[PDB]
Amino acid sequence: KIFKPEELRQALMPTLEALYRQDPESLPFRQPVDPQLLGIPDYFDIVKNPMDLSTIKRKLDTGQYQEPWQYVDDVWLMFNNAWLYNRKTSRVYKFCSKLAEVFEQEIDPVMQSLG
Ligand SMILES: COc1ccc(CCc2nc3cc(-c4c(C)noc4C)ccc3n2CCN2CCOCC2)cc1
Repeated sequence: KIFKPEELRQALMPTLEALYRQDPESLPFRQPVDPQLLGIPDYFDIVKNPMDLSTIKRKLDTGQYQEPWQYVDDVWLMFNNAWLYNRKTSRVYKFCSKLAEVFEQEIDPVMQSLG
């Protein structure tokens, strides 16, 4: 099936909006991890493919996703990066886990309607 950028954006943006609605949970995910301001030079060594809410939002806005599982994969890459890098006791780790809860709840009827 041919997935038009405008179609994917209309159907998938509400699932990302749900993630953005999460306070305090989305706050560290709204913008790309800055290893310079954070003082974590080992970040890009561990995280080969950084992902965040603004990058996923930009990819939807710019027609970078050709098919819906690519969007789902980037949302999971964002979750997997935070769980990989951060300690189990951190805010970011517990916050990531809450975003995973929300995403799972939102994405299912959406993926069921697209194919
Ligand atoms: C609300 O939750 C927090 C969590 C941590 C901190 C300490 C600073 C901080 N520690 C961060 C770690 C990460 C991050 C992700 C996500 N994955 O690996 C690392 C590493 C990302 C951003 C981070 N930041 C800035 C967060 N601010 C929030 C206000 O809006 C602008 C962004 C402050 C607030």
